[PDB]
Amino acid sequence: SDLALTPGAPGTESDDEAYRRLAQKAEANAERRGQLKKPTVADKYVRDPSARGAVLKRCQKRCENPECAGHPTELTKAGLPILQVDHVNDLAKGGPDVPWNMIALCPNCHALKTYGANKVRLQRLLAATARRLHEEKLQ
Amino acid sequence: EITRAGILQAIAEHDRIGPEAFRATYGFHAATSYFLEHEGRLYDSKAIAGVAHMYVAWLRREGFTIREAPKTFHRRVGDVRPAALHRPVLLLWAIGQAVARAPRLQPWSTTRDAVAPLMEKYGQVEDGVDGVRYPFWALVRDDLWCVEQAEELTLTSRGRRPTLESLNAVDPSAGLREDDYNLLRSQPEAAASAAAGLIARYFHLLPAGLLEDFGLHELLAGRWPDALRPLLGETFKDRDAIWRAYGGQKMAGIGCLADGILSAFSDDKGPYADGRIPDTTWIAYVGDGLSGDQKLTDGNELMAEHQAVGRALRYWHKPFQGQWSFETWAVIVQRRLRWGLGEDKLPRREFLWVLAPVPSPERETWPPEVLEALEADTGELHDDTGDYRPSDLALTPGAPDGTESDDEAYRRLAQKAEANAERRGQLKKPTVADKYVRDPSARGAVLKRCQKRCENPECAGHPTELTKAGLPILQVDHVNDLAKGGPDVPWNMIALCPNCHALKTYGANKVRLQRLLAATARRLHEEKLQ
Amino acid sequence: SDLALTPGTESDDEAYRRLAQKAEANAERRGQLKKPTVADKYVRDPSARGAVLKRCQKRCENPECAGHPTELTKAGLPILQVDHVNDLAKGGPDVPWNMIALCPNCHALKTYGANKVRLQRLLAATARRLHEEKLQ
Amino acid sequence: RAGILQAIAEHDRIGPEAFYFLEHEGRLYDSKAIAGVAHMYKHAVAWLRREGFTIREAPKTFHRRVGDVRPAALHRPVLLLWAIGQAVARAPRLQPWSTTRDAVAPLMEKYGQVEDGVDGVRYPFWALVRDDLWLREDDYNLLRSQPEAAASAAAGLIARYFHLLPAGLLEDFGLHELLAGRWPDALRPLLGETFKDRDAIWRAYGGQKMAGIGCLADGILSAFSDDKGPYADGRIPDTTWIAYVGDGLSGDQKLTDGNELMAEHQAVGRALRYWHKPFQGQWSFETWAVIVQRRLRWGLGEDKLPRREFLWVLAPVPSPERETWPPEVLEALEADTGELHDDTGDYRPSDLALTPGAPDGTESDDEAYRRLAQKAEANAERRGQLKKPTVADKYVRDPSARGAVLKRCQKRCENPECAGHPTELTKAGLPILQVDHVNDLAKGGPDVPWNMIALCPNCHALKTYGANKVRLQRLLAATARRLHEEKLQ
Ligand SMILES: [Zn+2]
Ligand SMILES: [Zn+2]
Ligand SMILES: [Zn+2]
Ligand SMILES: [Zn+2]
Repeated sequence: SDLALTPGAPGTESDDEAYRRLAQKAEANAERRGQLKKPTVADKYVRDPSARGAVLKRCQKRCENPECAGHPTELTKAGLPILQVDHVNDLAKGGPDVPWNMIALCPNCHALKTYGANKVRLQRLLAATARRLHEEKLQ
Repeated sequence: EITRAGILQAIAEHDRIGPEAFRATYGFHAATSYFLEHEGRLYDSKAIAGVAHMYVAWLRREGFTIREAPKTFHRRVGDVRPAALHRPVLLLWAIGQAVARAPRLQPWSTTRDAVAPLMEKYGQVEDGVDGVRYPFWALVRDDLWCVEQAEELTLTSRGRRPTLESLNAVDPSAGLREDDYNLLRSQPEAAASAAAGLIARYFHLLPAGLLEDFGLHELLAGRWPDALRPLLGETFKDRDAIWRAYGGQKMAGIGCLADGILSAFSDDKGPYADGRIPDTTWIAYVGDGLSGDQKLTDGNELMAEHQAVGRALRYWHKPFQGQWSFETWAVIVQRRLRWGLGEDKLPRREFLWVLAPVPSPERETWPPEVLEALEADTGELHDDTGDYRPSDLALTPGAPDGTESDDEAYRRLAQKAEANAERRGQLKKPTVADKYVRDPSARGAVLKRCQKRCENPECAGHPTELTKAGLPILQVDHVNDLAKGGPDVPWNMIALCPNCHALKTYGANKVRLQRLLAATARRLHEEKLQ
Repeated sequence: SDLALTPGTESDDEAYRRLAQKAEANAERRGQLKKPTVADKYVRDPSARGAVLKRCQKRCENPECAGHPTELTKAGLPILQVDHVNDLAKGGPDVPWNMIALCPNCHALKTYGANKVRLQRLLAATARRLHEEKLQ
Repeated sequence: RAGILQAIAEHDRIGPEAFYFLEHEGRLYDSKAIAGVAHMYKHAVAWLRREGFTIREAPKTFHRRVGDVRPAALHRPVLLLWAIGQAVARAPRLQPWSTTRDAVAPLMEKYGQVEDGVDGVRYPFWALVRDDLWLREDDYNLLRSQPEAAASAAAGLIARYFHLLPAGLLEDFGLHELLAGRWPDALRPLLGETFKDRDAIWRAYGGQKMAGIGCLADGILSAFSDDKGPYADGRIPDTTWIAYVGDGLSGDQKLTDGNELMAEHQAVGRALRYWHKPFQGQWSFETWAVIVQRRLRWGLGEDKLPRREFLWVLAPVPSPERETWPPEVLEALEADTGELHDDTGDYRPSDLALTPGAPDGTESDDEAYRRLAQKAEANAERRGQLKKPTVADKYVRDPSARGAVLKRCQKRCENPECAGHPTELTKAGLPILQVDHVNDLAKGGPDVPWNMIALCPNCHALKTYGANKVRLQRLLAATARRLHEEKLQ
């Protein structure tokens, strides 16, 4: 269900806010990786499906950047939204592979994030809105 | 080979003749990376094994500790930390002895009744005679002490002291390590340094009689901490460079160097932002925990411990695009709690350690403003996180479009600023911290009022481009300096572009402008109240 | 003056050329130092600074300047600072065509503005240009 | 630290066993070791030279020395190659003049293109001694013991001088059984070897840190490309070929140093090593490549000022061996002509994006433009009548047309259905847009402004892999022609 390539209604097993399930597994795995003494580059950089999945169930085909100039709702030829899930705090720089550290962006906002002139401020904004959006789904 | 206990004979001959003559002509003389430790002395492991035949696995099979070259005496004396004045007292006596050319190894009997009075008076233990017994043995596994005829002693039931009975019966000659004794006898700097390290830490409020009762008056009377390194002003490129020279770890800078003395490291992130609380020479140092609400653990814990007893610490600083340097000793004068951002870029509760610089660790050298501020401290946390919210920080971008607060709920901030200001206005004896540390709530208020714009109505013009860190190119500044009595409140403050700020500070018409800004500040303030 | 130290019957203000020439001579001579001391590298040549002051007469040389005051300082100098576009620290030369006069605002823009990089390129260009305008 | 005189004295008294070289009174001493003993009496060398001592270099590795054999010239390498063939076949180390002469003289005539081969052998028979190659003891034993070193050295000589490898080279020389499948197999580094620093590369294979273009210890040319920011590698779009900017730092580049060597390689059609460091990544020797075209273009130097620069168009190849090169490469040479294709004309430093301007000089309106579009058309028409067009002719993008689109769009999406895009610039100060052809060059579309369109990342994604890419292409084709024609009246 949780993978973007499986089109679905969904349920009735799961509401879309049983995202909670995914986020929980992401945490559990993240904690277990965090205590690795010698972490291989695989341990560090291979991306947890469960956390990605969670972001996808959260964002529902939309940019999560609250300052988004706008983005199209047209899908790709393969039937996926024109978005990408990306960490606000890069894994490379120690950030955790969990949904509250990730954010769904359109190509524009992603470019803003990665090499925009105001990359820094935006990272703070996205960090904030990622935690917020995450915590909204727990209550 | 097949040789054990013939080895002890071999060691005894190595002692009798000396290391130089032992390669004469037994041979060897090759460098050895690994040694054999016996009674505080090092011996070349292959050579000893060879001579034992004619009387590594093998030597270790026969019950000898085989060791890598020990860490520096400076480091090891520095590792003597509480888990506790017993160990440093003995050590301090031993140094005093070495300095006075006493013999290296001395019987327990004499050591006992020579140190026991010192142990009573300075180590605040009841039974000094019993007080000496613990470090006399425990200091061996700190690689600082040795006890000949160790085998003959009977150890206590639980743990490892020897019995008082066993020590008195066998009067074993114990002392410092070989190379350490020789170091101390040859280089008096090292003795001065090690003693100065043990004294603050442990005896920073140096009582009279120390240094007399210990052997150390002639050596340190003038000023004890003079022998400490690094010197004020020593400069280093990397944090690693510092680490190579004085130890510790490169982990975020609240930590102890090899000498065991606390060191706090402040790295300037961008330009126009140092740790120094403006108008003052005193430091506002953010605490230790890097991502969430900080706790009294690790460095913060140590900072708190230092605050309670009023012990100084080393304050390192790297200006923006510059090098590190040990720029001043400093003492914890106040500790507060503030909102800031972690490395995860999320708002968080963080400690604000208010440091006052001092010339040395010696309390006699600290100016009266510092002594007064310590006197007034109370050592208790001042929680400013009630007065403002992370939304009010410039570093938390927002719409806000939180239903709850209008941007003109600035009024909330201005109110807290006034409350705090009034409460500071009725302080009878105000410390320089009380006077100059800036209230977040009032700054926060000016930010919400100005909305990324100059408040100077005569502004020639200013850019709407932000900084690299995403803040407007502005500064909040008091119209009436806090130094000259002005209050730390929004109606006394004004947001200015670099140009207007330059006009205010060193323009030809600075004075007239002051008046205009005072007027427009009060006006702008009162506009938001109705 | 040269410098703004005292309030020109001899020199045209565009005998700035004199200053620029000395600056170049000095610069060349410092360029051929084998072992240069930190003093050689960072002490700033009065001549080049003077040239910049003569070149822009109490004004910001940043063509994108949002605006700046014409009030002088208590000491009677303009609220500007002469600054190298290419920092001496990163090899840049101590000469007028590598320098630019900026108001506090534009200087903040150049030093830690969000678009510092692009601006460096604009300033490098307008410095050379302004310099070459005074030679013909 | 002059007390090192005491350390030297003890080295003499006890011997090399007990005690980059340091020369003192005609005797050589291990530099690092003498410094260390002096301490008890890695910045060591400087310390010893700061004291009054002359420091000498270690003897150059056989690999290095055979690599130093360069033209100011096939005599030296012919002899050397014979010598290696002899050593591999277990011939005696020293041989008489008489046999070497009439054994090598035929080789010298056939491969060294000299008339009198007998006389041809005389020059390198003596000149090779002052190249520290004439074989030596240790070299002969190295070759006899380790056949890799023989294969490497021969491959190095074969790479530089005889890259075209004529039939009967490996025998006639002693080398057929040794070089076997492929001669350059013994060359190092291997494709894909990774290094952190540039210094790390230097430690392993020599040359110098300075310059993009330089020779390693083996004497084979190497070009180094360092990606400055993300979303920018050297590769020319829609292909695997490289656009490598030339050598000169700061002003108008010239055929000197690296550019000179590149030109020498272009003329003869010799391959070279292409190193590459992706953004936030490591260096690696990623491909051999051959100069296929060279051009002149406007760019910025380190002084941030516009400048004339060389554009070396590189084609990757599996190895230096010409038999291994795919036909697209082999067609691109010979079509090359080896001559510089120049920039100006259609192409002012702005024009293109990296120089900000008001424009402060009102000489040119932004709606000229028209000058750019015209040049684009001219160039396009000239490319359109190329009978055999190389992949370079087809895919290298005309600056003039790109420039035109930039002047037209003014930092905005030209897709009239744009959902929206930010006006924030990049760190480097350019708009977050890309100029792209509506009708891909790959599918025959022309490299002109009316076939191009400026798009934000979102609209570009829509155009490229959107579900309705096809309809959008029609829309964009229409609006590009429209926007183009609006600027002509
Ligand atoms: Zn977006
Ligand atoms: Zn202003
Ligand atoms: Zn300006
Ligand atoms: Zn668009």
